[PDB]
Amino acid sequence: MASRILLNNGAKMPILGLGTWKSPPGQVTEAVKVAIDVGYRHIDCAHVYQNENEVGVAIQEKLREQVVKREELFIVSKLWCTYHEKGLVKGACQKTLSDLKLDYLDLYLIHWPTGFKPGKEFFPLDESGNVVPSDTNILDTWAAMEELVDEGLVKAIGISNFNHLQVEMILNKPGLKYKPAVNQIECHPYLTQEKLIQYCQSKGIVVTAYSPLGSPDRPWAKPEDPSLLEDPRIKAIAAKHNKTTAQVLIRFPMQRNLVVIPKSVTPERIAENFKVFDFELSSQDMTTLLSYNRNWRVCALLSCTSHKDYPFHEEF
Ligand SMILES: NC(=O)c1ccc[n+]([C@@H]2O[C@H](COP(=O)([O-])OP(=O)(O)OC[C@H]3O[C@@H](n4cnc5c(N)ncnc54)[C@H](OP(=O)(O)O)[C@@H]3O)[C@@H](O)[C@H]2O)c1
Ligand SMILES: Cc1c(S(=O)(=O)c2ccc(=O)[nH]n2)oc2ccc(Cl)cc12
Repeated sequence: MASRILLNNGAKMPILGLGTWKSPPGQVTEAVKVAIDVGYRHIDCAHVYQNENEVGVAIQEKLREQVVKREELFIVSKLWCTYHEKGLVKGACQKTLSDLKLDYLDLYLIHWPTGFKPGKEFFPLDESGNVVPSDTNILDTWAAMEELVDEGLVKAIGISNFNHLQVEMILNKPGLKYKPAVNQIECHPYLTQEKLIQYCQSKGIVVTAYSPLGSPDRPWAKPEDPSLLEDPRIKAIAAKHNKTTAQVLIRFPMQRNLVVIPKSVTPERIAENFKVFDFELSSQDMTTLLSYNRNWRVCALLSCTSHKDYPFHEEF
C-alpha cells in the first residue's frame, strides 16, 4: 500500500509516524535517529511532552548527515491548552520550532478543544482540583492557527481530540479560511471510532490514530485494564499472518485509511513497527478487529470533565 495520504492542503502525509509522548528526553534523540535510519519520515511531537529539544537534536543531526532532506520529513506538533489565547499562539509555535530546530512545521494541531488559563503550569488548578478554563473560544483559536499558515510557520493546521460537533463547529466557522487537515484521535480495537472517523473522512479531514497499541506505558494504567498486546484474539490474527501483535495493531488503522503513530524508544521495536507494508489483513480480519470495540479510552481526564468544551460527553 502507498506510504503517504493526500491532505486537503495539497501535501502528502506519511501514514506511519513515530510517537514521542513519554519518550524520555535522554532516550528520544537516539530513538528518532534510529527511526529515521530505518525509514520513518513522520514524527509526532508536542510542547507538553517536554522533549521537543531532544527530538530536534535528532532531526537536525539526520538533516546535517544528509540521511534525509527536510522536504522528505513530516513533522507534527501541537498547541497546548494554556496557549489558546490569540496573542499566545504564534509564540507557542515559535517555541516549538526553536526547540525542534525547524523553520516550519508540516502540521500543527490544536492539542485539545479545551483552553486553560495561561501561565507556567500546563494544568492550572483551582483550590479544589478543577482545571481553570480560558474564556477564549475555539473558533478564535482556529483563526489564530490560520494566521500561522499565512505567515509561513506551518504548512497545514489541524485539530486533536475534537468530537464531531466540535469538528462541525470549525467547519461552520463564519469566514473560515482553511479547513482542518487532520483530526488526531485515540483509536484502536477497543475504541474503534467508526462514527467520528466516517464523519471526518466524509469531510476530507484525515484521521490520525493515536495510542494504537493501547498505550501500555500510560502513567495511570491499572491491572484490571484490558490489554491489546496481550489479547489472545489479536495474537491469533498476528500468528496467522506471521507478524507480531503490534504489527497487526499498526496495520489495522492503515487499512481504514488512517495515519498511525505508534511510540517506542526501543530500537528493535522501532524497526519492527515499521515493517507493516509487506502484508494485508483480510476484510474478515478487519471486521473481526472492529468487533472488539468497547469504548475504552486511554486518554480521558477527570480534572477536565467540567470544562465546557470537554470532548467526551458527546456520543462522538
Ligand atoms: N493528541 C493527543 O492527545 C495524543 C494522546 C496520546 C498519544 N498521542 C501520540 O500518539 C503516540 C502513540 O500513543 P501512546 O504513546 O499513548 O502509546 P502506543 O504507541 O499505543 O504504545 C506505546 C507503548 O507501547 C510499547 N511498544 C511499542 N512498540 C511495541 C512493540 N512492537 N511491542 C511491544 N510493545 C511496544 C512502547 O514501549 P517502549 O517505548 O518502551 O518500546 C510503549 O510502552 C504518542 O506517543 C503521541 O505521539 C497523542
Ligand atoms: C486526557 C487529557 C490529557 S493527558 O492525558 O495529559 C494527554 C496525554 C497525551 C497527550 O498528547 N495529551 N494529553 O490532557 C488533557 C487536556 C485536556 C483534556 Cl479535555 C483532556 C486531557
